[PDB]
Amino acid sequence: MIKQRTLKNIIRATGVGLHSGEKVYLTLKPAPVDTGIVFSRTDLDPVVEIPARAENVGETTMSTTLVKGDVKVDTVEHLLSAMAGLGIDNAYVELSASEVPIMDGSAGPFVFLIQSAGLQEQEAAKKFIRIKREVSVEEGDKRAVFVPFDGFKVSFEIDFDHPVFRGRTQQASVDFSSTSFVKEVSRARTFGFMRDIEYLRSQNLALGGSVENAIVVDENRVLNEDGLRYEDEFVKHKILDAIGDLYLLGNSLIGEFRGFKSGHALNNQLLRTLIADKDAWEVVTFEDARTAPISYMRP
Ligand SMILES: C[C@@](CCc1ccc(-c2ccc(OCCCN3CCOCC3)cc2)cc1)(C(=O)NO)S(C)(=O)=O
Ligand SMILES: [Zn+2]
Repeated sequence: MIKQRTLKNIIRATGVGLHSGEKVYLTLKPAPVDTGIVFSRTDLDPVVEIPARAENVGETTMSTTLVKGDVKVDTVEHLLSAMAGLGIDNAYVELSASEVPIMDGSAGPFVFLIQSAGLQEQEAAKKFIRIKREVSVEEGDKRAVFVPFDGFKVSFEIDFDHPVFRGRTQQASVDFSSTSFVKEVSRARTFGFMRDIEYLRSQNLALGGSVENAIVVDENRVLNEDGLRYEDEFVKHKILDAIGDLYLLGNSLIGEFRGFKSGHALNNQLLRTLIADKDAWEVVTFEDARTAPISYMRP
């Protein structure tokens, strides 16, 4: 059987919010079967809890934001990508401020902190959302699509009209049966344009942004002294973002995602369309891991 997973021990981390620039304390706690991932604002009295589900996404400007009334949890995509990649179904995510810490700009530090603590398999079958029919959303020149596939595969195409992006890999495809999320996706960092820093800052975005937590792109080069971790790091980060955003379904997917210049807004619109079209999906479990089309690393 493919079992549900939680954390073996409590995990603590500190950082700054990419967009707010605020210092934040993060705690990851084990949770019972069928809890899902629940964010908690512990700096508030009373404490506000927000399940990490598509219905709770309130803003998609330059990150995915969870909203409950006037309470927000910003930039959940990188932590959710780490949790999806490691197969964590149930956990409590406590935060001392309105934004998840950016860390090094990738899912790498989250994956390491989680794997250092270890995972705990739970006595319940892990539920998956299996894609039965193609579901596609478009808006202008952007496209996000779910296609049936017996496993989990992500394809992505970006197209930035900038010298640092031309001649560089702008398309990547990753099948999770033959490719490790940890090795090939988790370390891909977020990126931004230095030209836009003053504009973004006037919109309350990228206030904590620097070479320490992002690939900062200048007019003709990457500013980061040590360069890139991957030649295709930019498109690999978009795959990391898609994995995190898709995890807002509340379960792992059995299918294929294809992104064409898409981002947080369109990824959430694709989940809303899928959720609504009940003939395009179903909940499945694998009562025998020996015959399942997917496998997870040892806990
Ligand atoms: C939305 C998205 C990007 C988020 C994002 C947005 C902006 C920046 C960003 C932009 C400029 C910058 O210059 C800092 C200026 C520093 N200067 C340099 C010159 O010296 C003084 C300091 C630092 C950081 C970084 C990341 C994401 O990852 N969401 O998850 S994406 C990849 O999907 O588009
Ligand atoms: Zn990102």
